[PDB]
Amino acid sequence: KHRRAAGPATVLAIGKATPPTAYSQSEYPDFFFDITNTSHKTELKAKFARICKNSGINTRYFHCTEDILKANPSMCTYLEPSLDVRQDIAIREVPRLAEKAAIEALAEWGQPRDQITHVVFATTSGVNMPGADLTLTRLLGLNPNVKRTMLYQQGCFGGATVLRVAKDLAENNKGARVLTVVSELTCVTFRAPNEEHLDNLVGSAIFGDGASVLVIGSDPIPEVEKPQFEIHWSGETILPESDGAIEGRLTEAGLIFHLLKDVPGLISRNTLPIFNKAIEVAGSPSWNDLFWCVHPGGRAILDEVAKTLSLKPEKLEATRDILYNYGNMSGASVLFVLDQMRRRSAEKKSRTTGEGCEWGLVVGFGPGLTVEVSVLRAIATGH
Amino acid sequence: YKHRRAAGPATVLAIGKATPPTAYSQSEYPDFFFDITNTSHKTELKAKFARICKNSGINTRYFHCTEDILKANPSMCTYLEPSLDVRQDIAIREVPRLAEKAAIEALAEWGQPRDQITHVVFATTSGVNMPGADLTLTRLLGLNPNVKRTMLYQQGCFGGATVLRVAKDLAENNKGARVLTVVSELTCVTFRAPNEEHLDNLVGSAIFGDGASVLVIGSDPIPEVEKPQFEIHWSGETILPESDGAIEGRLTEAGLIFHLLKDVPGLISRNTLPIFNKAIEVAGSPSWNDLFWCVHPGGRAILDEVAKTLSLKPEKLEATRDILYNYGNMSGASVLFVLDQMRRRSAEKKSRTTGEGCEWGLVVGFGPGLTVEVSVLRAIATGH
Repeated sequence: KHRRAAGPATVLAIGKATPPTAYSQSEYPDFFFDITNTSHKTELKAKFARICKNSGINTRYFHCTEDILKANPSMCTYLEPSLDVRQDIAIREVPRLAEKAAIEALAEWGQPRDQITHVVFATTSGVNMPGADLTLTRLLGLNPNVKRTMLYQQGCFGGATVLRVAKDLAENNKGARVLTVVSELTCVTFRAPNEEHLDNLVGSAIFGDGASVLVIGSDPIPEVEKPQFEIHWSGETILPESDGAIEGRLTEAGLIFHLLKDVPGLISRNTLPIFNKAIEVAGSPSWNDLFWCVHPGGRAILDEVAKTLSLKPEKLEATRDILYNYGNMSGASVLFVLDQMRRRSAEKKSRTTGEGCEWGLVVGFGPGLTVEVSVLRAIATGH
Repeated sequence: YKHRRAAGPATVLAIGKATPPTAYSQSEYPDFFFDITNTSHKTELKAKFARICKNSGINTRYFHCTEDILKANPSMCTYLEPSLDVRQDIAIREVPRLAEKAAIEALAEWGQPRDQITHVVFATTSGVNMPGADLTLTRLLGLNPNVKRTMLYQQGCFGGATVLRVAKDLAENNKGARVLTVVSELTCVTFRAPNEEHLDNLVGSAIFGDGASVLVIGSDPIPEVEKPQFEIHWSGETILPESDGAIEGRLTEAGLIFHLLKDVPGLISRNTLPIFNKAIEVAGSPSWNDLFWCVHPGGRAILDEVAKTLSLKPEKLEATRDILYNYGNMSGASVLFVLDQMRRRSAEKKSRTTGEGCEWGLVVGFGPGLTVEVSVLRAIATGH
């Protein structure tokens, strides 16, 4: 009577959404220091400007516009009490941004909403009871019986996480269709620049708002449903020597990231084992024969990953595309990358959804120094 | 395909529990509580709290935040003063530590090497941190750094039922997988001075206590070496009709506050029959009194309403009330304590199954969104 699915969990649709208001990175330091009332801190502003100009970012999207920010002035200070107003905005907007991306994902998938059986929802911005997962269930009018997995305060590796979570949901339940969600806003982290914490200058320069939604299921219906990628393996690891490397603390002033180690370095030195464990399911191809969906944590980390593995510059283009066009959207970013990977393959008429490569890796990293990896099989395009 | 599934139903192989050391007798609590919060002059308020305590079905609760902790963090002893940061500091450190104690007991009952744990599921409602309590627990126990972790923050009173659902698919879809299934709760995020303006906090203050429980769940248990306690055959949940905003839990600069806006005891056992009837289909739809029952001990009244609605024998909800009596409402952990108490009562009485003689049973959690969570369990023959 309990029946399992037959095949691997398959990505059947990918939808995305951002807040409407776009911010050009070149104009951002001006905007930022003006609205936070810190433009008199000349040498701080020259540091942010150089971080911005080297971020590999062209455009970011923010729900919290100048009107929203001036209506909540505590968010425009450095560390004055502000949690309550950041919470009010995030609890309301995080599931609504998800709804928009979901609408698109549900449309591409093309099946009735009542065949969605599970919901997985990850976010790093705000926490509430009931969760964003339940609210999203109401907004979309999903079946009241959906089995929900709500992942609060998940972190930048959250996009890889929901793939791992959805994998087992899809594979262990015949006919299960999983609405797989990551929705991130910067309203819990946004704050005035300050000398006492120069690592916030990076976060302020790279983080933007975004959400992505997938439909994942095993045993896709031929002709009716359209496979994009198959998840063949998910795993994670806690990196060696990485205790306290990134701390994320939710305080009365909102969410603050405290760093105490070499993270760009730590990541490039220690991902070789889990990477090697992962690709084994793929018959261990070489690094340049894999397609790559890496969390665009920063242009520098990407640069380090490429040098460590001697990647051809073409390998991380889909990843850099997202970084360029959207910035670092925390957990959602790598799911945007996955969308971009299939789109690039459509534009170029590649032989697979992995721009011609047969296998690829989805890679997230974040607190604890957690590295999350899924191994994906690309789907033949017919071109 | 090449990925290897397990063959049989997810099975509970061990159940451990832990509480803070300091016990608080319910009969003495209003004196303690109104003194420590400096509200002992609010005579009729204290009289109202006292009557709730004496009727709560609760004898003892455990708290990590003792007098010393509370007087060293005085903001927590007010009503709505800024206090989140110090509640966070306490919860972030103690929640994974309390879980470790319950884990040590579950791991010893299970008796297998720690490196054979493949997954960790961790739920809590008290405090949030990056990295999560799941990672910290992993380090403390010295688990494999490659454990597949599912961290469920801000989960709510149905969190105990949730982790069963979450571990079920992990265990069943992965051959040899062993799931360390954890719920850990402290009340330090909710504790605050009683006040007239919010009388519903007077209830939480009378019933919420501290606790953690930890299970080992796996499919395909090894004969003789591992000892099955219960099989999970079906997990599901539903959002109750017209139950929008019945219980809101808000995390603020003053910590965690709940806001009720409906009759939840009534709403709950009035709307539970559809998921209940669908649930028991897997068990061959036995009658309610032929099922064993592990219900989240939300309050003595909700338990009473469940018994009247379904016309249960007084004996049915005894394991549940045992937990409410000895431990209070420990939010998500409570129903896992109950699950443990059920196999214990069955051992003590020499029952034929780990369900006090019943073949099938229900684990029931309920909470915010007005979510009802249900797993259907098969008990195991004891050999008695």
